[PDB]
Amino acid sequence: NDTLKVMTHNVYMLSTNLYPNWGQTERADLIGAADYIKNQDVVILNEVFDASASDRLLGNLKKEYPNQTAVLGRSSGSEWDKTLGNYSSSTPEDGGVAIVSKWPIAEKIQYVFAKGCGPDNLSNKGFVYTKIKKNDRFVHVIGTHLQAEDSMCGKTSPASVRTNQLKEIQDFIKNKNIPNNEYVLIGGDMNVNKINAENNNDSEYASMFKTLNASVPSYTGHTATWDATTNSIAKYNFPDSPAEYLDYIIASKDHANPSYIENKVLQPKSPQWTVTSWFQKYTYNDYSDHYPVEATISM
Ligand SMILES: [Mg+2]
Repeated sequence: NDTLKVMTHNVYMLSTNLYPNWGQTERADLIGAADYIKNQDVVILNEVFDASASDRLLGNLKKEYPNQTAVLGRSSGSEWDKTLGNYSSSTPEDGGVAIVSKWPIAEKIQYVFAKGCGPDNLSNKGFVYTKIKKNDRFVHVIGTHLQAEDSMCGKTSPASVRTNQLKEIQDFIKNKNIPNNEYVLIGGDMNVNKINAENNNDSEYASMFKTLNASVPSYTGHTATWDATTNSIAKYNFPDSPAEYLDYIIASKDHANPSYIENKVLQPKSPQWTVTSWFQKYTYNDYSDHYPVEATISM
């Protein structure tokens, strides 16, 4: 059909040794059985940090998406064709990024970013590069999750670390020498806020595209990807935060140009699940604190 369906979802699967009461094991089952995550070609996952919950989620997704990477930064073995950048076996947490596909994966590279900030500096953040074979066409998908806005960053502003990380992605793409007739897609939680910024040419939002040499997609669906006013987990953690637009799937302008590319923010609600936290009982109807972004690429 000349249509690629790529989805990205930050799934809030924090390690159960630090954040034990967040329904990780249960949400792995709910997500695996959910409707919204069906019918895609490729799904990018962020925040699959918890060992068990993530194996279980990746295991539930095996039926529709049997071609899978390992989780970024969890190992450096032969599950990866190559491991690049500042990878370290001693930093406590992995990078939380995995890519799953219905189509065979010809090549799997992990890259760990050089610079980090605050708690992210204990992480192994980066990107996962995949080259995917979809009917005699090769498409390239980079899945990432950039430095978060953190108070504990210090004199290092988080925006400046993100600019660095984006340059790392772009240099990897430039020196990968990918034919300009193939599609190069970059997806994930970029931690760069579209809201109130889509009309300033010097915003961090406008710079992201310039730094990646990437085109601006068309936007449909909900107006925020992280939204304390509609989402039960984000309301619990940050009841008075304004809504943020942080998650993206975008195409490199130096390679194949789509006839169109759409980013649609979905708002699916899960079955009720409940947790006990600080002696009180809480019930949620969300899969995660982020909403998923479904991208449609017309090739
Ligand atoms: Mg988060």
